[PDB]
Amino acid sequence: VNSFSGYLKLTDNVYIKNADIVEEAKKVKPTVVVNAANVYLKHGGGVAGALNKATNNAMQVESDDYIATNGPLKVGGSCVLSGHNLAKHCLHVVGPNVNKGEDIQLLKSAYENFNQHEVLLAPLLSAGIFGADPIHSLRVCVDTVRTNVYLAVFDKNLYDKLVSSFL
Ligand SMILES: Cc1ccc([C@H](CC(=O)O)NC(=O)c2ncnc3[nH]ccc23)cc1
Repeated sequence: VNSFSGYLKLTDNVYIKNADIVEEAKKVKPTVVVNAANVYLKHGGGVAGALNKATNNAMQVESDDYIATNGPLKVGGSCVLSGHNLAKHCLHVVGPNVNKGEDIQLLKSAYENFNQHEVLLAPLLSAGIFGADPIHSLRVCVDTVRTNVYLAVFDKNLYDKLVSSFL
């Protein structure tokens, strides 16, 4: 039993809700919140911009130190950093950005990072400003993640379409 509330159950392990991931994180304080990161951990917009704003830019300060030490992530890769006031940990995961021409096949690799964590709050990777089809992203999520994932879809209209079209 966990603290996530109001999710529709899509599969044995995947749940979905129309919710702002920032507000959901502040309420649940999950062990792991997933960020829709880029390789530079520059959290300027999209999900990352919103999460970072909610940390009063502390996420960005920590991220800049991480990059200065380790260099950029790989597309499809991840790193674990602090969750600040939102969660115990933030798993920064880099899905491919279609508006940068990156191979959508790397989306499965990106979701594989979720399997290292027993429970996660997460957005659909490569969705929104990353330009991928969110319906496809949901399919890859369900077919790749085996741990318990609670997906927050900010757009109510997109949420209804994701549910109604789910196979
Ligand atoms: C790569 C990538 C980018 C964004 C997203 C989802 C799309 C969605 O689920 O609608 N965006 C958000 O979560 C979002 N975007 C902007 N400001 C926000 N403030 C609180 C939440 C929030 C998914 C995947």
